[PDB]
Amino acid sequence: AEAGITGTWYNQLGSTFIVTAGADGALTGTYESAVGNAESRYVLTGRYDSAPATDGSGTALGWTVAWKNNYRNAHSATTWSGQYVGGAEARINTQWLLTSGTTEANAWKSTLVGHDTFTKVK
Amino acid sequence: AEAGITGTWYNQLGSTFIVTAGADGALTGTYESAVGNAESRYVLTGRYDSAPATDGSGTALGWTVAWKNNYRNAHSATTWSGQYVGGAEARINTQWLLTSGTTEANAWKSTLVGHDTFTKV
Amino acid sequence: AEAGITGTWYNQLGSTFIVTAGADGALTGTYESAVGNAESRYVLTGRYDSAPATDGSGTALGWTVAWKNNYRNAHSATTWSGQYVGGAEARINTQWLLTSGTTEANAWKSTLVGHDTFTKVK
Amino acid sequence: AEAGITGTWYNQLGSTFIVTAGADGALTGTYESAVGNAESRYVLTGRYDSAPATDGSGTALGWTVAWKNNYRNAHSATTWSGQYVGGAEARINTQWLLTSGTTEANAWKSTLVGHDTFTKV
Ligand SMILES: N=C1N[C@H]2[C@H](CS[C@H]2CCCCC(=O)O)N1
Ligand SMILES: N=C1N[C@H]2[C@H](CS[C@H]2CCCCC(=O)O)N1
Ligand SMILES: N=C1N[C@H]2[C@H](CS[C@H]2CCCCC(=O)O)N1
Ligand SMILES: N=C1N[C@H]2[C@H](CS[C@H]2CCCCC(=O)O)N1
Repeated sequence: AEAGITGTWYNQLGSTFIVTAGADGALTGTYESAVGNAESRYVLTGRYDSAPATDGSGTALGWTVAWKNNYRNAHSATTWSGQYVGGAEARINTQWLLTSGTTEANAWKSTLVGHDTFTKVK
Repeated sequence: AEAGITGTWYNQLGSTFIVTAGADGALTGTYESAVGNAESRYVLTGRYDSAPATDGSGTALGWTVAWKNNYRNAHSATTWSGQYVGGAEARINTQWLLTSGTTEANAWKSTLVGHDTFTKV
Repeated sequence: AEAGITGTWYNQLGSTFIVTAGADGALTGTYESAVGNAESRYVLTGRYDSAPATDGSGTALGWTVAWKNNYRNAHSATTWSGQYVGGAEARINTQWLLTSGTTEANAWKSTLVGHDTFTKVK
Repeated sequence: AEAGITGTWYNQLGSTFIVTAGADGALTGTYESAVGNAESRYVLTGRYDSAPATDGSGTALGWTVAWKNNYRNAHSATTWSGQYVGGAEARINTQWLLTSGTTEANAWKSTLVGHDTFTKV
């Protein structure tokens, strides 16, 4: 539901996610991280299922943030993959991959994996 | 480095990725998978580092595809995270996460993980 | 601390983990899952850091379960990777990979990824 | 199928894996990594499906290495999960998770993920 996803959300680390869900399945917005080599807001883009199943199944979605803005550049990018569950306590449960640019010899250790849960603010 | 990402890429499964990289960090294009509950092309959007390091490091990037188009709807989405390495034989090395919409009872088995390598051949 | 890890633990899905930590860094025990194509107990084996850092860092560890016992065989195996944090509320936080045996053509979809948090029972 | 797992295997990085597969599902041996905060050999233990399916499916397995031995202690552990495929050129295809001990404040960046392919060459 675009109106379900659209809004301001926060995760367990204190980071902010502001997103707008479009009728064509597009997601656009900004992300502010509470941790890492990051400062201020960064641009995010993604996609979601705009015609989900009418049962109690979640809405699949995903988005990306490249950690470069006009103030800092960490030479890394993160992608979040998960689903939106709406209702009184709507949540977006995700798993993420954070890849840093490295030399070919240090590539084996270029990707971190984790999970974040977002709660929507009214 | 830079521009080199724009083009048509293919992975080991035979899927096709057509992308345009914008000067300020955006990635836009279409994806066609050779496997799965998919048929024809789907829209993709992502981001990449438009000012990478000057030592011999790769260019970090990522993108997403929601598997719904005029033909089918698989009620799932995949995100690829990796880095671009240019040179005589450029490649994009990635790891991906594919999440399907499920009921809460099946949420523990909603996400698949894999890796894909793309080249221009 | 072998005495810290050794014990009975439960995760958020209602599954049971019984383990013994050895002086040489070995982990042995049984696992009972609340979900999936599984029934009864399964054998588990793993390793942990038996000489961790003396600061507030966790103790790294990991273990594996192949889902075959004398009653059922699901032709799959799971590995849990994480760390032990002790104190009053001791927890083992993990991320896991579940791989199923498949034909080469369906290999791209052979592995699931998730996370489990275990609480120790007294 | 079966016995074929016992032996010496090498991955793309040049690391060496020496394992013994027991009739009832156990895996035991040593590992030597070519990269990282490691030197010499380390002990490994795991499990595999000792009765796989009869169609053309692979054999599921997994194993763990805590990176402490008489020489160094990196305060980390890695687990590999994958499947064994036998034939003229057998391989073990895996995805791994490497967790380092951290303070709670750094727990968000404690785990690395990757993939390794092992062959007997
Ligand atoms: N809100 C979150 N912040 C961290 C995790 C996933 S992305 C990460 C921040 C990384 C900042 C950039 C970097 O350090 O390379 N969730
Ligand atoms: N080119 C690729 N195809 C599969 C992997 C990751 S995404 C996946 C296709 C999934 C199609 C939709 C579905 O089956 O749910 N790479
Ligand atoms: N306690 C847990 N059970 C599920 C997750 C990870 S392992 C999994 C059970 C899988 C059972 C075997 C199968 O269905 O293939 N945690
Ligand atoms: N053969 C491999 N070596 C690296 C990857 C996964 S485990 C890793 C070596 C880590 C060594 C200890 C460390 O650096 O913490 N595969």
